[PDB]
Amino acid sequence: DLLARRYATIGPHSPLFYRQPLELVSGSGVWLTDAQGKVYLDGYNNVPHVGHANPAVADAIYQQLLTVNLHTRYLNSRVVEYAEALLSKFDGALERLFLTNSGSEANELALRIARQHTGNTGVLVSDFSYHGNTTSLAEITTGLTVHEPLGAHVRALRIPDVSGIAEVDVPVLLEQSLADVDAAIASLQAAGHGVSVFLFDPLFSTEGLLQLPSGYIEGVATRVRAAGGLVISDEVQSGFGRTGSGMWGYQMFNVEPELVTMGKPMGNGHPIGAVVTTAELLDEFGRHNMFFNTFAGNPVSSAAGLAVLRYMDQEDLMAKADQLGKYIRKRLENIAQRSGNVGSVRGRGLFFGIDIIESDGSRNPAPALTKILIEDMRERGVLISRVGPHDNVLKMRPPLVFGREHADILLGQLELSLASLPQ
Amino acid sequence: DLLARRYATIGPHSPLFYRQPLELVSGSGVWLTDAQGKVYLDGYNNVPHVGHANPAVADAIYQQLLTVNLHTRYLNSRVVEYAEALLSKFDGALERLFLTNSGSEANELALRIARQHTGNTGVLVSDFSYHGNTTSLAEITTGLTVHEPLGAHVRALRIPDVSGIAEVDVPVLLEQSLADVDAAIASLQAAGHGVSVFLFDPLFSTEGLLQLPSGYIEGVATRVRAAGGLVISDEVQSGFGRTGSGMWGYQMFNVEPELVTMGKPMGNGHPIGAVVTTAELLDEFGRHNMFFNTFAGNPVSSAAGLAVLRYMDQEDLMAKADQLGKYIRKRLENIAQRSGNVGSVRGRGLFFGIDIIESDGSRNPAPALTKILIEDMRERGVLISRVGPHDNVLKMRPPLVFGREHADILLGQLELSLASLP
Ligand SMILES: Cc1ncc(COP(=O)(O)O)c(/C=N/CCOP(=O)(O)O)c1O
Ligand SMILES: Cc1ncc(COP(=O)(O)O)c(/C=N/CCOP(=O)(O)O)c1O
Ligand code: NA
Ligand code: NA
Ligand code: NA
Repeated sequence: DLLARRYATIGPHSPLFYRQPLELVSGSGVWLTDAQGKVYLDGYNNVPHVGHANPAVADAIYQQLLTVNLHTRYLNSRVVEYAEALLSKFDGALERLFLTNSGSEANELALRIARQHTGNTGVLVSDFSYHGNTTSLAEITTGLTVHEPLGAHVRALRIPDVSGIAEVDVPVLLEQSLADVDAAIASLQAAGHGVSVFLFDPLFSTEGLLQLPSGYIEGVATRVRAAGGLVISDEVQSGFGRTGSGMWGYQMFNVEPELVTMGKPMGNGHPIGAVVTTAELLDEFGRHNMFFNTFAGNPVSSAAGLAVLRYMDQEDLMAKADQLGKYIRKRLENIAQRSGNVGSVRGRGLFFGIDIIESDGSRNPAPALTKILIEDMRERGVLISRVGPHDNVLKMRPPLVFGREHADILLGQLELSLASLPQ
Repeated sequence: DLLARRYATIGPHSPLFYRQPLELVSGSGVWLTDAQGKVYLDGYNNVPHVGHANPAVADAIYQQLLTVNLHTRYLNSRVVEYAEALLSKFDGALERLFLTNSGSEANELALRIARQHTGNTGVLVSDFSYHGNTTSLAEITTGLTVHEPLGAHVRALRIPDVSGIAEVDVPVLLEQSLADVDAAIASLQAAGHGVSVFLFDPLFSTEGLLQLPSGYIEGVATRVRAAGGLVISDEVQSGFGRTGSGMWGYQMFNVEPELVTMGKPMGNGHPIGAVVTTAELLDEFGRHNMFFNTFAGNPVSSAAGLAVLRYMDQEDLMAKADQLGKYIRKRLENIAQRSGNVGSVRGRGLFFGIDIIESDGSRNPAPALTKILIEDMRERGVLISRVGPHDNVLKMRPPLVFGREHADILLGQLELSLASLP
């Protein structure tokens, strides 16, 4: 009676995947086993960045739990070691760290640092995005339903997507998108909000995995900084080497953010987030606020984060993701060329997707067919999902220990699944 | 070079206790060891509710880490088991749960549920309180420095304290305090905010461990509910049996909150928080919001929380805290009677304090002497701290495994420490 018992305690609205919620009882690496003993390839979960049940992570956490686990008002070496290891993954002026317990807490603090620093309130976000679940983040949310109306201090941008657009038309797309940014900024200024931040997921995953014209992000940053604002890269989806080509998603662009936020993978499942920032921004915020987060930077959270970084580094996972990503993209392009139910190939590294469309010549988004594919792939023993404003972009985002053998299983099942659709 | 290295990464403002920061490298139960090998009694930390390095909590976390640790979009028994165990500690209409990763995330979500439900924004809080570190909580914060001005939607209340007041004057204190509440409410209504919530820590610990006249909390609840608002009991300090006499601090008062928040001890250090509420409030919020917290309710966090409740129940810690609390209170009263540097004895269960005052007959708060006593207690091998708007209320709040042998060591050193003052 597990579903009933859940509904009587945490309630029926807390989301569950699939028509029939799956009960997953164990995992190992990329493999998950449900309560009936069926085994699935995990094509979806990024939180277990270094695999389900990774024993190096388990051991590091357990050993620290046998030692001591206190807040950061007493000195302790584990937090300092972890901060050093994490900050060694950043360049330029990104050289200080605030630890938190979630991605929402990180984005909440980043927006607060920015609001205080800039003396402005205005927020630029995409028109189909999600950055967390606090009050301030609800007021800026466009990609999921919330009761709060969109804040008067918010402008939502239509982030440009070159996918399937003729290469001759990109310059007009870029020029128009940037004029839209100018208009947003001028609007926020006229209203008295000014510009505090541009906040974005570098993969634009919730948006449908957009491929941007070169110069868009750089152009936004320039305009935002001319308005006295800051740039925040939300790395919850693109971070920790997920893209292959760089540790952080913002590296796909010619931009250095003042603020970088993170959560998901960082502790393999342990509740940890962070805000990485400049010396000037951390120092200022600390002079103005007696800021403290009780659980942040505790030794056990730090042990978990350290073990994740150590494991990624020892197993060369980021470089592996880059090579495997390229292979997967070539296969997906073959799939797209031949399937009338596939539009464009999207993403990078081990965050990959395809938009699912009607085969009747309309190229219309086909959410229903997308659902069919998600459910059929589950039947075939692979967990995937979807994103995007039309609910038609398959989203594949496995643990970063997913290798070539796993990719061939997933892609072969995807092909067969596509071949089973009608018309 | 540990201090320097910390300052180069997480910076020099992140707070540290004591003139000379202590490096604590290990602990066991109520005992901590610093990098020089000096051993201290923990009289201060409530996060390790069931003791430093508790092996049942460590084992429950590890076994689940070796099993699976996914978000709640897949069914998993651990979260359901935990939710059942936690909700079994609540009566009346408190029968649903939202899990979070901290006490701030819980209070943030509680305010949000209340704002949406009530259609109001006004907040009543104490005038020297701290409920967390988000933007919305910064705007209501009175007991610590933040850059955000106190919100136009906030009214700060002087919570009444009967400590040292003649009994004959308590009813007048109560009456005036409640008129102050009426005035706050009418101001919020005139200004168009209305009343969304009254939010409080039942021990009023940050405020200096106030002893309230009976009927104040009941009276606030009545007035807030007549204005269409809700009551939130923040249990981060008073929860999980700390008070001895009840699982939750709000049980000290004749009040059933609509919202109860928690954090700190819940997972012995593991990052967990919660909002406990009614079926109607959870249902309404879920209909109106696609609310999801990625780490909340993961199997490992639920394993941790379960191990804490199981251990507390198995070792009878709440009932022990009630009996030991009575003994400590008697000892502290003997100490207060004898020392001209001690005013009132405060708190309940294993949250206890004393105000430290000048001995010159003025009874003026003495923050400098309080700091001397904290530093001297540290030299003698006991960790304590202080709270209150005058920074003069010693705060003792040990792991809930602290027993009588520990209380005698602490209280003996405190006596000797008080005897050393001018
Ligand atoms: C971009 C971005 N930024 C911030 C957050 C918030 O993190 P959280 O507080 O939930 O730890 C998410 C979450 N995303 C919740 C949905 O997770 P998924 O379906 O497995 O991708 C986020 O996607
Ligand atoms: C009443 C109350 N409500 C919420 C919070 C916030 O919890 P968090 O987000 O830091 O886990 C605190 C914390 N308080 C941080 C100070 O910790 P202490 O000195 O060891 O008592 C709180 O005191
Ligand atoms: Na760019
Ligand atoms: Na195609
Ligand atoms: Na009362």
